[PDB]
Amino acid sequence: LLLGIGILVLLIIVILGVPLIIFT
Repeated sequence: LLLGIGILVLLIIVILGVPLIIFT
């Protein structure tokens, strides 16, 4: 189902947050 594929996109956003700590 395409909706199932969409869930994976949210995980991509989470990896972006990790480098945020370095800026912090």
